[PDB]
Amino acid sequence: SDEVRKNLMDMFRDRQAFSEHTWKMLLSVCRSWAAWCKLNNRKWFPAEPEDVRDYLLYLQARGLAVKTIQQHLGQLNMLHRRSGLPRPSDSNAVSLVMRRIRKENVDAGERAKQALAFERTDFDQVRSLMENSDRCQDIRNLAFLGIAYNTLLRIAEIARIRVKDISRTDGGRMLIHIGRGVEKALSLGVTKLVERWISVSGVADDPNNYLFCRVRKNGVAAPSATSQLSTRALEGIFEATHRLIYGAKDDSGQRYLAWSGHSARVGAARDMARAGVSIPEIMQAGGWTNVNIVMNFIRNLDSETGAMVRLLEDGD
Amino acid sequence: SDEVRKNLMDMFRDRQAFSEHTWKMLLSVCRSWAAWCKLNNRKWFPAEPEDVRDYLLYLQARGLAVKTIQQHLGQLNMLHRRSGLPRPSDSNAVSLVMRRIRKENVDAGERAKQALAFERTDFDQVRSLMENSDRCQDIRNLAFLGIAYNTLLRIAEIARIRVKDISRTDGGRMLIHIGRGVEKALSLGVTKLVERWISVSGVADDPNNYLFCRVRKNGVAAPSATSQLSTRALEGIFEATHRLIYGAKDDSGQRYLAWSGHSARVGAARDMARAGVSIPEIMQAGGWTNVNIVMNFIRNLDSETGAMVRLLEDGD
Amino acid sequence: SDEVRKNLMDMFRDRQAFSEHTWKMLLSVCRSWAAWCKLNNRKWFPAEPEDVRDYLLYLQARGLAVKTIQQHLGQLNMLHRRSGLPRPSDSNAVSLVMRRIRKENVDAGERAKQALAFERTDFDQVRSLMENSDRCQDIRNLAFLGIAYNTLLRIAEIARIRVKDISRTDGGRMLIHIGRGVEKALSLGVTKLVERWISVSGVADDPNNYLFCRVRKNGVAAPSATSQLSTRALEGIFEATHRLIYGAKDDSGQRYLAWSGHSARVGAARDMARAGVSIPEIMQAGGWTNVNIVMNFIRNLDSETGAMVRLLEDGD
DNA sequence: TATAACTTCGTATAGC
DNA sequence: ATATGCTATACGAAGTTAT
DNA sequence: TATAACTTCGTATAGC
DNA sequence: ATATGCTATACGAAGTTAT
DNA sequence: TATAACTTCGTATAGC
DNA sequence: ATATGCTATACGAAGTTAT
Repeated sequence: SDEVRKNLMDMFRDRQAFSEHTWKMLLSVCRSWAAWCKLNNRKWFPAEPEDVRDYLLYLQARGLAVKTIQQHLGQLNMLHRRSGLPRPSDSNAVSLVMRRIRKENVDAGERAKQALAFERTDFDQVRSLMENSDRCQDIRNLAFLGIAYNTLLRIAEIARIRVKDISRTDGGRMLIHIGRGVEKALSLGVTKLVERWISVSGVADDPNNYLFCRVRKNGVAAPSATSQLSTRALEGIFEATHRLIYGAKDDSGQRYLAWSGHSARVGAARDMARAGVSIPEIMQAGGWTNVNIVMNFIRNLDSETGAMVRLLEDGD
Repeated sequence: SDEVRKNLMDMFRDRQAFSEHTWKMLLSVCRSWAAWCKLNNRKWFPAEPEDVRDYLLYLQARGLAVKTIQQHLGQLNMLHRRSGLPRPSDSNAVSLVMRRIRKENVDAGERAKQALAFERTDFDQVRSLMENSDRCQDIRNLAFLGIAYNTLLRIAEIARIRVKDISRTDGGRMLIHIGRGVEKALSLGVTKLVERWISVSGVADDPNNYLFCRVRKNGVAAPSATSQLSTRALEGIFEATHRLIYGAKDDSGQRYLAWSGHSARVGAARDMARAGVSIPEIMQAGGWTNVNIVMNFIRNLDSETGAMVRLLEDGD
Repeated sequence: SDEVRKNLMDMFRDRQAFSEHTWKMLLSVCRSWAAWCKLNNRKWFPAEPEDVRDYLLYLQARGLAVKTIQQHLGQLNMLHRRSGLPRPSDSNAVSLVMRRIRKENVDAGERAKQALAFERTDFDQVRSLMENSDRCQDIRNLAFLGIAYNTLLRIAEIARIRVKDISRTDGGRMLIHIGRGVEKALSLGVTKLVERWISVSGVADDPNNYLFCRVRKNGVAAPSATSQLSTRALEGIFEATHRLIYGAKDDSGQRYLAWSGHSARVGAARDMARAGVSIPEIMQAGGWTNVNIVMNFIRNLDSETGAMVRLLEDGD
């Protein structure tokens, strides 16, 4: 909606105050809230608590996730916080509602989902199928999956690696520099996969080139120092790779039926936990600084570690 | 008190809103609060802050633990929260009090107790005395202690295991399914102890039978699919076993003089921590999802792990 | 300022209510706040929110750290909390300010500093230079550094160890008792360094003597059971030792250019994390009970542990 | 051209 | 067991190019 | 019957 | 270092059965 | 005496 | 990702002793 858009074209005096992704959500939420206000004849701004309360129930009644509802409330609070007005959340009507909503949804067995894990068994299998391939796409995709699994980097970080970010370390292994500002080390095998992609694509012809680039139907790579592969394409590589082994996905429309952008990070974190790796080393592997946050991420450890069986059988 | 009882027979429109144990405490607290109100001539409901404040001080002045006092305040807040009335806790008189109370009690050196640990040395010792026994009670009790230590399950969970929950895994070891929904793996030795109990008691004659059942003075087991051993009896097994090795307990009336229902969970958690097991694997062993919660549980690690001595002596 | 001093000579009915260090800070803050109030003509007590707000901005505008600003606000809240007056912090003007202040400072890239690490490589190097020394000062200093690194004890705890606190454990290693109430174990090598210091200084002539004592320019030790080395002298040993290997420090006036009192605790914690030691064992090594607190301490792990490279190369 | 292989986009929701 | 704030990924679909 | 071996119960308090 | 909400275990004692 | 080697002190800031 | 409360260390400098 322009009234919201045309206007949201206008305001918030200092752009760099919020992330672009953040601005996008504020706008989507504002469109939603505005449309609901229009249909139900309520005042859009400043919002009235009883109205916000009813709007949140409306989201819940349409099947939205608690995190989604928290998001809409979040933006509303923002919009408002910026023009110095009591945030909808500080109205006790909105507070009781978010509480009720959380409780029901939970008692409804609802819980935050998580990407389908791409683990070491998955990596070895894909490597089995793909390693001998002479297809440019396969060479690129396999290097991408190796990095994703080895480094646990998010797709947006991987899309932004430039050739100059790569250096060598112990044994010839590659080291990838990630700016705000760490260095990610690759194994000999993954370094080898990346070296192949680099050699075939010619990305190293200009050190400012992004490590990964498009590969057209012709099989011709298009190195570039100004254009990154979208995070959407990187998610597509995970999806394609899944299709390759398992065929097309069930038409349920449910999320996570195939690997996605977060799959290798989810998978590698579970593998480290399953292997008895300590928390600090797991934290370093994925760049976490909060233990609570890392443990929530690995809440779906998916194999039995049998620490008590091992102790009782004394190792064995 | 019936006024509280006879009435607490009446209300709270949807039972399944609170756990039965929860209802029990609400009632005990209500009886306490009502009696105090009666003796001191105060209004029981709705409660007045200054009165709640004085009632909490009364609990403290009678030697109750902070967790106990928090409990009584907790129920009072509830009773009240349900009929939409400011919770006693939101009165600043009650807030300052709980704060003062916590500080003094603490400065008084008071700290949350913990069950006497039943550890691997304890398990091996009991196994030494009991393993050759031909007494039905000993066969049952030793299997119970093996499961408790190996699985870290709470007594209420152990009381509810049915024979059909048991399956086999790698090596013939048993796997015990625990519904809301995990699988607990037993060592070869504990599986063997459980197999013996199963074989002698005949519980496996009906898969719906609870794994553990009563054993009368005659030595005749009474398998059942409708009646569980009480958690009280399971605590009694820990107590009896302690008496067996250490004689009767000192008459101080202090808690935790003998092993209790939580002993093997406390003990096994300390053993895993002492053996250098990682946190995620310790969490999986006992079913924890919050790191803070697992670490508070293992706050009494009771042997020196000497990580710095090992590093300095380089392992050794 | 006496008005603040001469008066802060007077009040707070029960000294042992706050730590002496705490009283010192309250006084320094009160002097600061009073001087600012004087210069700017504002009322010192009870403080007005708008005034506190401006005073905090004044601290920020003079380049102070967020933790420093929180400190001044902290004492102000105290002074006030004690005479039952709304704490400056409960004024929304002070709340918004602390929030704004935290955000800017952060966005300014400001982050809590940490002592320069004294790690195992540092300990081995210093031991290389110093171990053959016949200088009383070197013998004492090397034992001090060994204890600091091995035990992770704070300088105030080390200053207070008395000879009677020392006992022997497995292998002749020393055990040091630390009262509120743990036992710190020393390696064979560090025990040996401590034994030498003990033998040369004669501190063991009276078991009540503090383990570490002054060593005058003459090289004559002064054992004592009533006087401890100051924590300032212990920090000086770290500084001197750093100078010994690296020369004098850059005149930038920046903190942490040389080792300080917390260096060996920072260093040993990083070494344990880097060696794959589990969190509970790291917690026991340094006396931590909160996982969050231990992880924040080790937020600067300074070598690559390569958990994913190891897994991929399968250990190797 | 058809099309592979992307890119952009908006709502939904996980993770730091 | 836990609440809120900001920024990321998820993914169907519609738009874009160089075949 | 006496009694072992439970079960139920209420207040107290640990743990998720 | 930390507060509150809900549900568990702790345990003496009194009630129950099948000896 | 000069001085090493401390101690005390006040403001600044990390860590429990 | 996070706020507040209390107690520690950081360190330049000025004061103290026994050389």
